[PDB]
Amino acid sequence: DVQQKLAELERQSGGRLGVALINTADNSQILYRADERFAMCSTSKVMAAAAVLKKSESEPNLLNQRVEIKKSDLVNYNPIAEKHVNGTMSLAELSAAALQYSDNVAMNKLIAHVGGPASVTAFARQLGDETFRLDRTEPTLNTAIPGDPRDTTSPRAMAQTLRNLTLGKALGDSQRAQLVTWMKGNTTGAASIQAGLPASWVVGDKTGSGGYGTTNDIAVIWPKDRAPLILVTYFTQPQPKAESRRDVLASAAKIVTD
Ligand SMILES: O=CN1C[C@H](NOS(=O)(=O)O)CC[C@H]1C(=O)NNC(=O)C1CNC1
Repeated sequence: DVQQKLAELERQSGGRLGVALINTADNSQILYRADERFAMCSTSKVMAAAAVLKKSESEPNLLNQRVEIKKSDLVNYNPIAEKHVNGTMSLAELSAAALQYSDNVAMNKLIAHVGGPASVTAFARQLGDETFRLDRTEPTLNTAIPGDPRDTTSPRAMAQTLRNLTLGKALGDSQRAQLVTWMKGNTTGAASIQAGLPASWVVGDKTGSGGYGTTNDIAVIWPKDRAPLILVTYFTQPQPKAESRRDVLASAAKIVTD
């Protein structure tokens, strides 16, 4: 029944929908095109920030290390970094900016610190994720051309990895809580997965959008007096200049939580 609802939502939208939900109360999953590749876009910022968190486990004060911001660093979307031109920002400030305001400059500094996009992929292979891959920097990683395997993952792999990072033992206890704290304090996700959930629920999410009307959101949801949920909703359209469809993500969220 839930599978037929998710199918009808896709058919009526004319796009391609990717859903993976993990319920920790019974360890069950709800999957739709869960092994198909979808372009992550901005969502990829969770894996870049976590890579820096894992690095900081063995290097002392890393989130304190400062990084120079120049005007030539700036690209299409940098709401926080553009306030720091010819100043510095710590790796904590950049992590918080990438995750909570979706600053592409912050993400690029996080990518460059660990060694580049292939070095973020290497961090994903360390955790047991063999589908994730990062190839380019922001914003070119958002091109989301159908067929292109660059900067993609599957809904199943991301859901699994998100659980390991935010609830499981993939990072240290302090590092885990920090990511949770960052994702919970996001400002960008009110119209996406959150919109199809009850208002009172605590949510930590990372949104994303790009070419071909690609509309994305990955989330860990903590309902009061319940066990938490992990949800990945990835959507993409056939037309190159298609507008976003966040409402499809909210609708998919509702179908799978009630
Ligand atoms: O996916 C993440 N981002 C960063 C930014 N924030 O996305 S958000 O949707 O999570 O708020 C805006 C959309 C998207 C982005 O950078 N814009 N899209 C592009 O690919 C631009 C580069 N020329 C088109």
